Amino acid sequence: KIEEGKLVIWINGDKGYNGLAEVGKKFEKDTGIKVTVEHPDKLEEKFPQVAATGDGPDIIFWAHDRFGGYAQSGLLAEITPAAAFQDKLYPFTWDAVRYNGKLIAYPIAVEALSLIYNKDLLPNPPKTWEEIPALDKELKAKGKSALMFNLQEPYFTWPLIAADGGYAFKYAAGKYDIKDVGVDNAGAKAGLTFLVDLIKNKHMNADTDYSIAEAAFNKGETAMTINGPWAWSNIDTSAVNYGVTVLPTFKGQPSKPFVGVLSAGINAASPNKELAKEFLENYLLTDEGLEAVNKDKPLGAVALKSYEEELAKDPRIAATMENAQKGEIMPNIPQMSAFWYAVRTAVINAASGRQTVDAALAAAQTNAVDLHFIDQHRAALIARVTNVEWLLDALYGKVLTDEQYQAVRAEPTNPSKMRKLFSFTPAWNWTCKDLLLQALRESQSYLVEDLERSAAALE
Ligand SMILES: OC[C@H]1O[C@H](O[C@H]2[C@H](O)[C@@H](O)[C@@H](O[C@H]3[C@H](O)[C@@H](O)[C@@H](O)O[C@@H]3CO)O[C@@H]2CO)[C@H](O)[C@@H](O)[C@@H]1O
Repeated sequence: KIEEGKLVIWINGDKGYNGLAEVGKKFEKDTGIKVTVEHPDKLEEKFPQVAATGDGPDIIFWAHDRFGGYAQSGLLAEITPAAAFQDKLYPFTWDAVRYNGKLIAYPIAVEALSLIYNKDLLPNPPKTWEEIPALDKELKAKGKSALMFNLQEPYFTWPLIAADGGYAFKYAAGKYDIKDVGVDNAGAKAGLTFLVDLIKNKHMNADTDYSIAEAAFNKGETAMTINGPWAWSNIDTSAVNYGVTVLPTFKGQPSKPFVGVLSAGINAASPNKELAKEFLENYLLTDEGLEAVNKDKPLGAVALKSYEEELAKDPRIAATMENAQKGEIMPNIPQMSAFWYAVRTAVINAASGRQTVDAALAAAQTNAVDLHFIDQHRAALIARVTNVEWLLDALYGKVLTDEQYQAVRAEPTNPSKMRKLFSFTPAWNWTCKDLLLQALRESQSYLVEDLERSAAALE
């Protein structure tokens, strides 16, 4: 369904998709080829479902951590840049898009979280995490708060979890050891325990998400946030005089954010592989194309040597790279998505007091290499489950409360009912998710078996 002779691109909604569209309207202005830029919700979860059916985009943009799983699933075309083009990008970015010795995507830009602070509220940002509670007590007297950031995505809390010793998968003897997971060790527990103590002492709210924290910082209600380069654009538009600096230390050790390399992969099922090769090598990864995107939403430290040189003088980019050097490059192994789902649940349940830090991380450690059926097939289940009330009755009193049950029933359509149902699942642990799978098996076995079958077809 990917029609030949055009280019469809998926990029995340927080990136500069209008800047990328400008690169595509010039590509169309030169070669006659139309390119459409799209930013669907959960594109990175849907791509494995739509690529295998000959749909989805020609080019998918995401951070490199998802790409090893796509490559293992046969969903990405091997990219064959010349040795002369490879020299235009830094070698460590090519390493991030290398899976089994082969290049599976084009590196675009290096991303790391930084501490972003309001210089009018906070001329001297805290050097340590341990200072933040006293800061917040001082700024609550003025009607403000110290810090707000997204607690719903584990990416934003990971720098604190890794500071004192948490890690994802240990790199040993040239490869990531998936039997050596570090999310429930003492250092991980110490970091998450500090986060929980911030919530307990009313220095943070467990409900804070991306838009709440962005709105709070950009309206001058909070003195700091934690975010990446893509967010700077909306702060420039605000009236906030902001700085970008090193993340606070924790127990005297740097916060260790996971470093992402924004990357562009080519659908293995695309009949436009060489039109995507030419758009990526000759129109995006130029100084002109990267500036069209970076001027929409900043990219961070771009992988193209010639343009990075120009932008490296930005103190915001210098701070991004200081944080990046204290952190670690994300693995790209297929187990990363299961790892992220496991840590999302642990962080959300610890923050809300539904689990202790110890229990939440112990559960995450056990599940870090196994991707659950309903997480893998969320979008297809929303679209294709037909008897929602039967699932609701099977979950009532085990996994669904009456307040949750009523919220789902109040939704008008089956996809919107399932959407609402799935909005509760980040807090469910493995056995709760198993209950939904067993209910689906009893009422719609053909659907489960269909999804299982197509997943195995990728191996
Ligand atoms: O929490 C569930 C979530 O886990 C996985 O998402 C992770 C991304 O794979 C990972 O790249 C990182 O995402 C951040 C991007 O790197 C960055 O460009 C920017 O957009 O912020 C993103 C975080 O919001 O971290 C997330 C985990 O937080 C998995 O791929 C998702 O499908 C899954 O929903």
